[PDB]
Amino acid sequence: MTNTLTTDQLQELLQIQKEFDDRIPTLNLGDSKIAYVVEFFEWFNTLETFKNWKKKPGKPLDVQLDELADILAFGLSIANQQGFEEYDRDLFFESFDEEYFLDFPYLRNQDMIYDMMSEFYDDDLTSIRRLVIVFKIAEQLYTIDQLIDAYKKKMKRNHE
Amino acid sequence: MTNTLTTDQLQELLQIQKEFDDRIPTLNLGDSKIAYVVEFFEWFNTLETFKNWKKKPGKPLDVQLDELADILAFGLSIANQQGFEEYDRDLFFESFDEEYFLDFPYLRNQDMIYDMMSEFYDDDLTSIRRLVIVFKIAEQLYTIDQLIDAYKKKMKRNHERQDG
Ligand SMILES: O=c1ccn([C@H]2C[C@H](O)[C@@H](COP(=O)(O)NP(=O)(O)OP(=O)(O)O)O2)c(=O)[nH]1
Ligand SMILES: O=c1ccn([C@H]2C[C@H](O)[C@@H](COP(=O)(O)NP(=O)(O)OP(=O)(O)O)O2)c(=O)[nH]1
Ligand SMILES: [Mg+2]
Ligand SMILES: [Mg+2]
Ligand SMILES: [Mg+2]
Ligand SMILES: [Mg+2]
Repeated sequence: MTNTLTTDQLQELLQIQKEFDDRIPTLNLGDSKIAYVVEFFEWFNTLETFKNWKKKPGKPLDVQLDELADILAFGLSIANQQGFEEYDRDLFFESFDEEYFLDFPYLRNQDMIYDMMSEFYDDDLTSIRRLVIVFKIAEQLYTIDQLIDAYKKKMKRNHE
Repeated sequence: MTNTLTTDQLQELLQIQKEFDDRIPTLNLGDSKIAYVVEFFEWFNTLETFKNWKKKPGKPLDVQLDELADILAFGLSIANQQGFEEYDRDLFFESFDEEYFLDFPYLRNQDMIYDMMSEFYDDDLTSIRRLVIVFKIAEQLYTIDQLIDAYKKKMKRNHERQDG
């Protein structure tokens, strides 16, 4: 069952993020939104689907998951900063369950980056959507469990 | 060594890039365009204008210039792959000379990244424009000379990659 997300897991992740962000008095929503986008590209660079010049493209899994965990962190951070109640959690699991286009072949296509950019400059981009994106990448390319594991490791390192 | 770019310097850069890209039989325009965008973000990440949580934000200058050089390389690559004649060179220097918005305060504002993204998703984005962007960053935040220096170093290293 290593590739499903429960409401308890999501709430624990939000709490872990909140306790870290509590240490950062400059915490700023505009910056965290920019940070999400930059981390997304850092992650996309580890995937290397556009790097036709590599003999063996793709950085190591742990490196890919570490970068994916940085996206989650800002996604969780934006969620907490905006306020993320039960109704928001409900809508997240409904959006996740109803997402049919963010699958493996789509996410492996280097051109997906343009679609993502379009969503990233849209000022209506929601905190729910940002989380759906990162969790669907985890579900389809990795597992949710591996993302959560990598996130917990990274957050411990971030605390030091 | 003047923070200016001449037509001879630009033509040398294009020739350096062509000779490297000649070694890459999978050379692909869509991939190079994607690569330009990715390297732009790798470079923006070294600037750290959005990273309010850092005691001392901004990676070292050599790191920042190295990443800036990777953008130049794909910009030069896209130029050569599309064809870059005299008329293209003429129009580049006119665009560069006529660019008044891409200055230091604008480029230091984290929010510029959204403007850049909009330009990057536009399929009408030109090879000239991509070069204007990277050379204005060099001019305003660094010097053109430092970019060229960093690009030449990086291309030597890149030749050694394909060597082994
Ligand atoms: O407000 C914040 C800021 C940072 N962080 C954490 C999340 C993420 O794991 C990490 C990202 O911070 P940096 O971008 O500064 N370090 P990174 O490991 O990404 O290296 P680089 O900056 O070289 O890409 O810090 C937060 O959780 N909240
Ligand atoms: O067609 C090409 C391919 C690569 N290059 C050069 C430009 C740039 O300096 C470098 C980019 O390739 P990589 O992304 O593999 N090197 P980097 O260490 O920057 O990548 P990463 O940080 O993702 O490991 O190789 C070209 O000039 N033309
Ligand atoms: Mg980072
Ligand atoms: Mg990162
Ligand atoms: Mg790179
Ligand atoms: Mg690079």
